[PDB]
Amino acid sequence: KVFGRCELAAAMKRHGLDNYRGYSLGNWVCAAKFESNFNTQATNRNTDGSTDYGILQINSRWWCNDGRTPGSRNLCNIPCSALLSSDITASVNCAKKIVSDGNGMNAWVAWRNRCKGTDVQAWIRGCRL
Ligand SMILES: [Cl-]
Repeated sequence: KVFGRCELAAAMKRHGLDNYRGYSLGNWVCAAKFESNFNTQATNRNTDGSTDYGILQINSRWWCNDGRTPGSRNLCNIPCSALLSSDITASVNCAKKIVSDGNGMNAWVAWRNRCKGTDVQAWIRGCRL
């Protein structure tokens, strides 16, 4: 599923991401835009052989099991394919664990490089929330 901008914002808000650990909703929508272009089916392979999955590009090196990243962890306790669902519940619940781990949203490279320190409220402007 390729989300619309406001559609995703409303889904994220419903799942408790707005101001989660101090990160306003705009931060999450911006991250998803630049990580996956709002596409739940996005995958990208990393140099180390791990793979990033889904709308928030969660990495199989630490967070999910894909059966092909030897010596990796599965901290969210889910198969990586669960992160590709049109239902964002699994991605959100795992993201909540990631952002709580001490490094905040800096875990997401595209957030650090393209959202951090910008006017992120622009990403939810005009949305019925
Ligand atoms: Cl933080």
